[PDB]
Amino acid sequence: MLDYFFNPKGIAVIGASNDPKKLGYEVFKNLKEYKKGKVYPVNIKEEEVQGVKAYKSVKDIPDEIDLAIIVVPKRFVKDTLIQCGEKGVKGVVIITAGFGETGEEGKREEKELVEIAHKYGMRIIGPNCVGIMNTHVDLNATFITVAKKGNVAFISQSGALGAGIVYKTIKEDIGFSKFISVGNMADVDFAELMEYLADTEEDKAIALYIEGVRNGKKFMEVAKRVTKKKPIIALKAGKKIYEAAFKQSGVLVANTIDEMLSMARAFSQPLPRGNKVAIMTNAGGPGVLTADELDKRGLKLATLEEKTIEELRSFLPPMAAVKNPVDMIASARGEDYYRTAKLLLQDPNVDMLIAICVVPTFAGMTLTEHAEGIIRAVKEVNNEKPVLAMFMAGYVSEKAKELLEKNGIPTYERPEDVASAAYALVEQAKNVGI
Amino acid sequence: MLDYFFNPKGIAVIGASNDPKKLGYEVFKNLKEYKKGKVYPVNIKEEEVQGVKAYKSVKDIPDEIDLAIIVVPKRFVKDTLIQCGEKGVKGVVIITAGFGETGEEGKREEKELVEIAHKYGMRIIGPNCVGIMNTHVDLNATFITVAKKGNVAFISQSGALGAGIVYKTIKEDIGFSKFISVGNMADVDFAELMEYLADTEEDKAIALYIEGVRNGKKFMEVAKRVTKKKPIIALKAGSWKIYEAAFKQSGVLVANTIDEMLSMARAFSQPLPRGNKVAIMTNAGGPGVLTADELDKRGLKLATLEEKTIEELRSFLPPMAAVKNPVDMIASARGEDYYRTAKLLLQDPNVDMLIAICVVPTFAGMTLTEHAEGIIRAVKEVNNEKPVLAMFMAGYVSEKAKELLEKNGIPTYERPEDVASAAYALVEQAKNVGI
Repeated sequence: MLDYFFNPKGIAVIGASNDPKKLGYEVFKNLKEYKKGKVYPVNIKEEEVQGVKAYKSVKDIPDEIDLAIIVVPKRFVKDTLIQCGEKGVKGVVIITAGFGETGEEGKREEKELVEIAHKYGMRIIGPNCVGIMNTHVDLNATFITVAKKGNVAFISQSGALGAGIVYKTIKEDIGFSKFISVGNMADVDFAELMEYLADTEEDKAIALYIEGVRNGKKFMEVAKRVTKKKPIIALKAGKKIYEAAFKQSGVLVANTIDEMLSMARAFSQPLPRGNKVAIMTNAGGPGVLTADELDKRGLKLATLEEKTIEELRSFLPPMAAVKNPVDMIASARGEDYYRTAKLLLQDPNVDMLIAICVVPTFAGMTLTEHAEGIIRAVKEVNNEKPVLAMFMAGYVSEKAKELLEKNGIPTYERPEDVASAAYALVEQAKNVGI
Repeated sequence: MLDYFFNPKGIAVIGASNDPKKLGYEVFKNLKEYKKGKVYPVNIKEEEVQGVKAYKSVKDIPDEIDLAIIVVPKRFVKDTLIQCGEKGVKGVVIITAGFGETGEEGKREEKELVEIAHKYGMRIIGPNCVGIMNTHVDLNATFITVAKKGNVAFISQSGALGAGIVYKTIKEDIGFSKFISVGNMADVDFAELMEYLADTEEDKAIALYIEGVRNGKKFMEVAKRVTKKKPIIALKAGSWKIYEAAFKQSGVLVANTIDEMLSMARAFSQPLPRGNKVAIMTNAGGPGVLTADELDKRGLKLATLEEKTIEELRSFLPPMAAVKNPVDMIASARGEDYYRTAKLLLQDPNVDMLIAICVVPTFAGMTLTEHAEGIIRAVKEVNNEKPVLAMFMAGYVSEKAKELLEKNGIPTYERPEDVASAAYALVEQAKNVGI
């Protein structure tokens, strides 16, 4: 329905300037990288933006524009919008503020903007927003730094928090498939966006930061139906009607930014059947905290097969715990992670595997050895069981994490985080049936 | 007492090795950075270790030894301990495992080790420990990288968690004054450590990762006293119910996650608040509401500002700016705006604590550190002793601002829940000392 926003043919950036102080600049700079479609800048008093000829108006571009990014002064917004409708623009992202967020006067002008859009069948994003992203095709209709590639579709009403989180995720080596700053959310709301995402491929899940929805009703209707295809994690600021309601619709509820992100990242793995989890770790402490976290999430530990318990016993250190949680001694090597993962992934009583590793820097072991063990094991068994990882830590575990993430395994650095993902995985699963 | 552990004049590393695959190798390697005292490598078949003259036995060392690290194979730990005894060593860190964690037989050997120590007047940390650190004097008697410098003393009953947290803090740019892996904790325990740490000056707070104490009675009474001088934050893994209540009565603050433990502990770089009324200043609404929520469920309350202060805020801030309980300067907030607002909030008689929240802007030609500078400049001016906490976002974009704030004693967080935990720890400790 809105594929012209994320997969636009020809896009127009109304207000592109070569001034380092005006948003018009950056926004165009970032679209200087979208090759999947043609982009044209628009500036009233400049026939060259930043290495490319500029058009006086949106109605002069010799080619066709289905996407318009309005990023000029507020007073020119109304007219600008009218120009787009006339050129046959399909979707418009208004970056400019000074409307509904300022009061009734602003809201009225705002309402007038929508009414104009509707006449041309156009749809508006914003206004007073940061824009939209689509990492899949290098599409970054925003004035901030692009987020890394990813399979999570993030939507939030808070532009400031929206950038802070992109900044967060980047450094945390985790991205988004598409980014959406709705701003005042005058037209295209959560609902319509939710339905569009559902049938998309690159959007494995939907993370939302909500301050207040418009159609408290229509929203759930759309959520209850979308959860059947792909999960929705929502973070609600301000302070149960939303909560319980969210629950019944099948949307996962997050209480912190990290919960929203953790839970949403986990859908890079296949869905689980039961909540019987198997913990493998080279460190007791980390295992204890995790199990404890999983136990706060309502999950449980799988009871291994005697044959399983006896196998681990033969190659692991005598003091190693090979029962409920499998504690490999700190001496566990790549081979040890590989076998243990393989053996636990094969145990019919195990639904989910959580691989915990404090990356050792002694005894000749490499920084990626343990991750590699896991990855190889996942490849060999080659079934469809969710594998989640938690490598500590800091710079020491980054290479391990980067390797794991690259091989589709969501790896976390906090006990509470991997647990949240696990929780989110079991919950979603039973929203689909199994 | 217990000082020769963190400020030794002569260290003997028994088991120092040239083989990179052995723990003794990393321990001596790490101690090469320790110059506030001499470090001697003791190895049975080595003339030199890592370029340093080595001794066959700790007895042959001409100089005085007050600290030894035993990192040899299990079957030699006994005799090595006795040698340290004859040599006159004060404290011993036994890195080696194979004792009371392996069973009843290991326990008995363990007890004998302690018995030997008491005979020679020695104290033993461990065995089965990762070691100890004193970052203040570049002392890293461990087989892992040294944590960054800091004023939080961290005691962990889990060595693996200890290492993982050290790596965590390093990247997050937070450090520890001292680090103590107690491993089996046969001799020196939490209580004795808390007694010693109660009087140092570098340790502003004590963070604890507890699996369980031996003398719960001694622990609580020691904690009760120490918690009057400086705070103790415990993360208890797992009995568990009664433990939390016991911590509470002794003035011990409880953390339920690693991040909370760390966030709460390193907040004592600031003064204790005279009340629980906090002022929130921010350049982003979202981060502010989340932070307000987090503080609320934590029991903290938002202060009510004076009209005079509200009026001046309204004079230089944008039109759609919030100047009530939470002060929301707009996204256009510049360093100057942060400076003025912080000064004004810190001067309001109803503000007991100030939380500065800043999403770092990369537009309007502002710098990556001006807002922080503005915070810093204000605190330095009013010069009262109201605690100031910062929450900056984020990722790479906020790194320089954080480094600069931390460099001025302002704890800086990246999470609404983290700054709230810190805010909570400051008020609770004020309670304890009675304020």
